[PDB]
Amino acid sequence: KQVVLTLWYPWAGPDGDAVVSLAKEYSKTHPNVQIKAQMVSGAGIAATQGGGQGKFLSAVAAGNPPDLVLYWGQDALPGLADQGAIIPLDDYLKDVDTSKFFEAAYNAMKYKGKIYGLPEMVNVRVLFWNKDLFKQAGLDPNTPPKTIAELDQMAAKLTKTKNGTIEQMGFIPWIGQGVPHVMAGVFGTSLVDSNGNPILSPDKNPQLLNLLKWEVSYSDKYGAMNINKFIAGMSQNSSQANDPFVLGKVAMMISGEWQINANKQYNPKLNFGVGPIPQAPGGKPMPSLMDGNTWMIPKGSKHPQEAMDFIKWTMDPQRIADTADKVYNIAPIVEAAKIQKLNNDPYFKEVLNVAQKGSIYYTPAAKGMLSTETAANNAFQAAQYKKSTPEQALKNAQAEAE
Ligand SMILES: OC[C@H]1O[C@@H](O[C@H]2[C@H](O)[C@H](O)[C@H](O)O[C@@H]2CO)[C@@H](O)[C@@H](O)[C@@H]1O
Repeated sequence: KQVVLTLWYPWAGPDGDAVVSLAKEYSKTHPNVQIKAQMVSGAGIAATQGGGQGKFLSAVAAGNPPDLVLYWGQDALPGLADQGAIIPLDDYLKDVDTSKFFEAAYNAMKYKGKIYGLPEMVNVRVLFWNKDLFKQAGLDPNTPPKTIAELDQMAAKLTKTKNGTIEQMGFIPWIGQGVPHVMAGVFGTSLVDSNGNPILSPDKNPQLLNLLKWEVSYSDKYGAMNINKFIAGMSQNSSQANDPFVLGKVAMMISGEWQINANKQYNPKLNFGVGPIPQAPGGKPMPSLMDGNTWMIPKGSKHPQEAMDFIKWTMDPQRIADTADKVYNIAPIVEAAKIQKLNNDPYFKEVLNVAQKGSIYYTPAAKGMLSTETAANNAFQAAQYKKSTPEQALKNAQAEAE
């Protein structure tokens, strides 16, 4: 076709299918535009444990990057913008009524006086629990823990061992969305300061150490190697048919609202609750990170106007409401969110209450966020694996982040 537009999206499965379907329908109905949709994990943008690198930044350097990317968060935009790896959208957007977007979602697109993306979906973090497993412990299946202390107590009651072998875990702090850049906010702290500089060491961020020591209390109590053997093969930090909650192997898990989708599709018999994350010592009641997916146009995009035209088409209120319902996300346009069919879904109503009544926090906007995340991620893993003390792991992380 006249315009061949390459799109990168960041996950396979149902979410991937939804994006592929959007691209396919647009292409079918537009004789002069074809969209080649390609799944590259984390859009090649997400922080990885590898040697820095990154498939997106590599593609930008190589000179033929995708014309459009869909990334799964709001944490990467400042760094990509500062590097000049994505183009400003201000002229494309000047005559677009951006008041239609949720304020917080659109505000995250702003960096150094320019606009560098558009919100594709809005996400929040919640607690999932297995009601059948609660009943087996003599816990009220309709009442989740309100504090981390309560969570820890319930978790012990919900852990099963047979002849020394773990058969069921009550809770594993670091799986699902229990990642450092989420849990920091739950504990009322951050990975960076007001200037965007890393605050990872115990002497720079005592509360971060508190969080890590709490996580490691699980490693010490249940056994680090035991936990790792128990969850071997399972999807540790993404919603899948084989994530530990869907498999019924962990009784409670912190995840995104989207997790409802995986639960329903892959384990229809799974009897689960959805509710607020329990309050941490030093954190606010019912904490939740509000973020979302982000469209960006890479530096090197051959077809920025056509990319923008496709985005606009995906943003049709009914269309995006339908997309949001399909993937169990919150539509990023206020009008669309209000008409979503999931407004009448029992699980999603709990999600909307979190969005409306929870103590909402946001990822800080920092150009070095992703490298700071990598340093924090490595430290948390090292401590969980007992390769370092939590204290030394975080000291090491500070040096790496700097
Ligand atoms: O799993 C589909 C949802 O993915 C979300 O992004 C996740 C990503 O899958 C992974 O788990 C990573 O560790 O965290 C991301 C959130 O920060 C969102 O893209 C959501 O919209 C999808 O429905």
